[PDB]
Amino acid sequence: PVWKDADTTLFCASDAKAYETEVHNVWATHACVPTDPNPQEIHLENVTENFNMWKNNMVEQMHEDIISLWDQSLQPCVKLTGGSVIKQACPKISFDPIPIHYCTPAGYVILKCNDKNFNGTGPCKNVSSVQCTHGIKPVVSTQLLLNGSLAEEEIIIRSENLTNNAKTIIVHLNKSVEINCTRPSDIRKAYCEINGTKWNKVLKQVTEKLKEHFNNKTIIFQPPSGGDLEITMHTFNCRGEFFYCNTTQLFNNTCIGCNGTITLPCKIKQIINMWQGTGQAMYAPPIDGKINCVSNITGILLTRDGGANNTSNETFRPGGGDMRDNWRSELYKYKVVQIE
Ligand SMILES: CCOC(=O)N1CCC[C@H](C(=O)Nc2ccc(Cl)c(F)c2)C1
Ligand SMILES: *[C@@H]1O[C@H](CO)[C@@H](O)[C@H](O)[C@H]1NC(C)=O
Ligand SMILES: *[C@@H]1O[C@H](CO)[C@@H](O)[C@H](O)[C@H]1NC(C)=O
Ligand SMILES: *[C@@H]1O[C@H](CO)[C@@H](O)[C@H](O)[C@H]1NC(C)=O
Ligand SMILES: *[C@@H]1O[C@H](CO)[C@@H](O)[C@H](O)[C@H]1NC(C)=O
Ligand SMILES: *[C@@H]1O[C@H](CO)[C@@H](O)[C@H](O)[C@H]1NC(C)=O
Ligand SMILES: *[C@@H]1O[C@H](CO)[C@@H](O)[C@H](O)[C@H]1NC(C)=O
Ligand SMILES: *[C@@H]1O[C@H](CO)[C@@H](O)[C@H](O)[C@H]1NC(C)=O
Ligand SMILES: *[C@@H]1O[C@H](CO)[C@@H](O)[C@H](O)[C@H]1NC(C)=O
Ligand SMILES: *[C@@H]1O[C@H](CO)[C@@H](O)[C@H](O)[C@H]1NC(C)=O
Ligand SMILES: *[C@@H]1O[C@H](CO)[C@@H](O)[C@H](O)[C@H]1NC(C)=O
Repeated sequence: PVWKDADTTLFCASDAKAYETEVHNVWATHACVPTDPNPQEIHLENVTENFNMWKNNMVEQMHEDIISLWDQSLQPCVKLTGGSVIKQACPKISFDPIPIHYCTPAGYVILKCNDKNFNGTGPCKNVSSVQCTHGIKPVVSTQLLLNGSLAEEEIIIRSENLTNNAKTIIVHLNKSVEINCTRPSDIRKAYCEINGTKWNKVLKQVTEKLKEHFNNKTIIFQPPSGGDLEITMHTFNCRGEFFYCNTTQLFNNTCIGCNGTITLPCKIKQIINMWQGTGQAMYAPPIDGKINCVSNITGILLTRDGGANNTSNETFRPGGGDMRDNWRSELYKYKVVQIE
């Protein structure tokens, strides 16, 4: 084969069930085709191919899809956008993300980087071709990347430019850490439980990896410094409910009698600032009974403080808010090429 770099409109594929009322299933039933029943991955002999996860139009395309999914599926009692108000009915929905495959039309193919320690930019030596990506769950969150894929070998630091502190850092974990979030049967009070032993061990490895990238400086974690609640809290959607969880206990440099269960305090919020950047939305109060989601932490979103150039330290704070980084954390090993 012979190819050239190119962008083109993708289509999606999924295992969505036509009988489900769950909203990702409904969306994917009418906006995606069924998954490839016979996927074939073709290794490319003696092929080195350069990738750049930070300039990858697949990310913008998935982002457009997820905006469309949420716009079609979430039913606010009151939308507030641009100096407008839209009232409507806001019934409780069934919400649980399903994997979505992204696929090339005729004349194009997806190249896949299989170097286990590939950081997202530069040459890839073990390159395969695929017709569709693997199935990516479109999980919206801040601070912690949830229910994703794990790095196969070492923890990976991904950034467009580590030297530029305005550029988000994506940490790719090699070992998931469960986060178990419950609103038990104050109806908005909730909590998340994490195994502190595993978390602290993983976070210690993360600090050592950051030390490799920052000329051995001391790595310090601190809580976010201002912003909207969606960014200063780990925010995510559990069964249709918007959870906001305080992570100060996770970014604790002293534990880097503290090896039991970490319990993060959370609140379910009805009024949110939408990640589509469109303004505020109000939803109904939470459903009755026990509301529970067990998720895998598979990545971390970090921002490094500026102004530490002449100091002995680098300090990192949980970040997020641009969901493109969530999609990028999974699309990093893929790029579209035009077959020539
Ligand atoms: C570029 C930095 O971010 C922003 O400027 N934003 C504006 C205000 C907060 C927005 C947000 O993140 N909303 C959100 C909503 C629901 C869930 Cl479940 C969630 F995880 C995140 C993003
Ligand atoms: C290339 O990646 C494949 C995964 O597709 C894996 O078996 C191995 O790491 C590599 N194999 C070869 C022959 O390079
Ligand atoms: C990623 O790898 C390339 C070498 O291909 C290097 O130039 C770049 O600094 C690396 N970035 C990170 C964040 O490790
Ligand atoms: C959580 O991680 C394990 C591997 O660490 C994986 O087998 C399991 O399927 C993951 N769960 C989810 C919901 O992704
Ligand atoms: C995870 O990566 C670190 C290096 O960043 C390594 O020390 C550790 O052995 C890895 N763990 C697993 C389970 O691969
Ligand atoms: C990375 O960021 C630093 C500081 O913002 C800047 O001086 C440098 O030119 C950037 N490097 C690249 C390759 O963009
Ligand atoms: C999650 O936590 C709840 C209550 O904290 C508990 O009942 C449940 O067994 C936990 N599930 C897992 C998988 O740890
Ligand atoms: C907490 O993590 C430790 C260390 O990895 C592990 O032995 C144990 O399975 C976890 N705790 C429980 C109650 O499973
Ligand atoms: C960083 O510290 C490590 C500690 O193992 C050492 O091996 C290495 O020489 C140091 N590198 C720099 C650039 O300071
Ligand atoms: C998180 O909890 C700490 C105390 O545990 C508190 O000082 C901090 O203000 C909380 N974060 C936010 C965003 O309220
Ligand atoms: C992660 O996956 C599990 C298993 O499908 C699910 O129960 C959980 O709610 C998911 N978490 C989020 C935040 O979607």
